[PDB]
Amino acid sequence: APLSCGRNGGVCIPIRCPVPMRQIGTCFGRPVKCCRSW
Repeated sequence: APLSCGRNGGVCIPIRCPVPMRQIGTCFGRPVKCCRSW
């Protein structure tokens, strides 16, 4: 689905998750991902 990160509750960062933030889901499919500290 588009956007995504709603159920996960995180931000949609493209490319890869920037540390120390950890990935917590995906966004727009596989191009963007969800990233959160907790």
